[PDB]
Amino acid sequence: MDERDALRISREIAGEVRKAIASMPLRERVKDVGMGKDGTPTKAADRVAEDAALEILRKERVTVVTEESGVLGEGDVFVALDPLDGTFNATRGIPVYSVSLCFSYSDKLKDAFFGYVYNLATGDEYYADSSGAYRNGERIEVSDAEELYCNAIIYYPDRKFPFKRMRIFGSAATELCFFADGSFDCFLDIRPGKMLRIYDAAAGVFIAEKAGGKVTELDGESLGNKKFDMQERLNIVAANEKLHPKLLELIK
Amino acid sequence: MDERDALRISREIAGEVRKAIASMPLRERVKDVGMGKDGTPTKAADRVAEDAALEILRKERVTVVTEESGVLGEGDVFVALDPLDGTFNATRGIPVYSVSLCFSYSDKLKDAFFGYVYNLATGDEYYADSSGAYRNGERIEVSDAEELYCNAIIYYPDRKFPFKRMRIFGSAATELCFFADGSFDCFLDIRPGKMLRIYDAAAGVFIAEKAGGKVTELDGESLGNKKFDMQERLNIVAANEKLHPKLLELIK
Ligand SMILES: O=P(O)(OC[C@H](O)CO)OC[C@@H](O)CO
Ligand SMILES: O=P(O)(OC[C@H](O)CO)OC[C@@H](O)CO
Ligand SMILES: O=P(O)(OC[C@H](O)CO)OC[C@@H](O)CO
Ligand SMILES: O=P(O)(OC[C@H](O)CO)OC[C@@H](O)CO
Ligand SMILES: [Mg+2]
Ligand SMILES: [Mg+2]
Ligand SMILES: [Mg+2]
Ligand SMILES: [Mg+2]
Ligand SMILES: [Mg+2]
Ligand SMILES: [Mg+2]
Repeated sequence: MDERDALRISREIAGEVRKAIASMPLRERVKDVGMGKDGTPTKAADRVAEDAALEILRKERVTVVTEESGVLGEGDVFVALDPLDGTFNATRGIPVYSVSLCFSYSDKLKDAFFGYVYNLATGDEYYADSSGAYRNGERIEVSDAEELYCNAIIYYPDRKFPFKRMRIFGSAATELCFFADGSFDCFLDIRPGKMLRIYDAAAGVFIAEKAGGKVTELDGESLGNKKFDMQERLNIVAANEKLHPKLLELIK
Repeated sequence: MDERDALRISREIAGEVRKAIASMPLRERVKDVGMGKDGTPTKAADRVAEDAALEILRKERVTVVTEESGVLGEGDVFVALDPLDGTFNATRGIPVYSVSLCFSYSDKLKDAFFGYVYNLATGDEYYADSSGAYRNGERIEVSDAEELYCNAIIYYPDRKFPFKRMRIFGSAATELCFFADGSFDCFLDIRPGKMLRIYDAAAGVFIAEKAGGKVTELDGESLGNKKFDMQERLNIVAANEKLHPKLLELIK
């Protein structure tokens, strides 16, 4: 498979998922319908999203690792799929939620070759391949902020910080893209419990890196060895080259 | 002037402001074009919104209290106007920003008779009059959550809190309505510097009160005496009757 295919497949999937979610009233969306292989509940919105996505994906030589249904398939290409990220927002009609896809030649993020995050409420399309990072077809790049006094997306603040702004939107996949296009200066998930899962962050990280960002684990450790499995968890410190180590110092 | 008038005026304003912002490219929206009477910079997006609003508003026998142009007019009905709340989200194409109007028979919040908050990105219309609180025409009400382990919007968290989720969206006017329709369980702005301004919160508070919420200042004291002037500042603690005092203890 190549990044050209990944784009088509992803775009095809975005269409069906967007269509499914939009046609579903909020009353329905918010209903708990099952237990997810990930160990959290599967809302109805999660379900109709995943089933739409899977039906397109199965047809490929991939191993899908997805939030509600767990690990599916045998293919040598691994696909980290959050069928619906920001599920909570979508149940309340809050317009920040996305489908997220990260394609990789192995079960490790270091071998990622395509990232896709598509805002299902606005139609904003983020992706990245070897040619760079895009938002609705246009090249993007992170910001050049040098001072800690910046615009931060941070899960979760637990003390007094020096940021200009803090925001928490509820879709890590989308929020990493907000950082990738430079809307925010950094993205931090520093929650002690290590909460982010591979399908939440993979596409977002890849897109953010191609956009020029430095994206690491909690102590600067590279993320290259993170696995496309259900047990994997992540902290993330993401910011441009200059700003990044200043942040690593700050949360120490 | 009556609550039916304010509805019409508000809708007329919403339309013209929605139009002005939509036709403005992000590159233009984000330019600083002046200093607001509020003491924070007026973005181009703020300016085009306010000019659109004032155009309609100053045809009325009102005193307008607005973010960029300050106190205008001389009528006996006071109008707290945030021509554009969530201005930062608007300059990044992040879909959580609104126009906010509160109409009052005196210069005090206790004499409010109409509240209006229109999400300029989604077209979701929140308002409230004597007949209750509405979202796109449908009645709304707050959540019956009883435990501190709930869904919170909190500016800004600075310690370990017991909430289920925390979110910060960047539009206090809109987020007050998220609480009012029960999307979230509580809204807290407990920033020690007292950052919120009259036009940021007035409409939101009214709508939330008309929807069953208890909405107070930091210590539980009534907000009824808060003034429609530029000098006024607020902390907010909003939750349903049960949850509310539990929150009051928590933040001491
Ligand atoms: O069921 P909800 O939508 O909460 C969603 C999360 O449990 C989903 O993982 O409603 C609010 C409370 O969390 C429920 O008691
Ligand atoms: O536990 P959270 O505070 O909130 C969870 C809800 O957003 C579930 O949809 O953070 C986790 C998010 O799911 C990460 O994208
Ligand atoms: O859009 P900004 O200019 O972004 C901050 C940095 O890029 C400036 O150095 O900040 C917004 C205004 O300060 C709000 O009043
Ligand atoms: O973190 P902030 O300083 O706080 C904003 C509050 O006044 C709520 O509307 O964000 C500032 C931006 O100017 C916003 O558009
Ligand atoms: Mg998800
Ligand atoms: Mg997720
Ligand atoms: Mg989920
Ligand atoms: Mg404003
Ligand atoms: Mg404001
Ligand atoms: Mg402003």
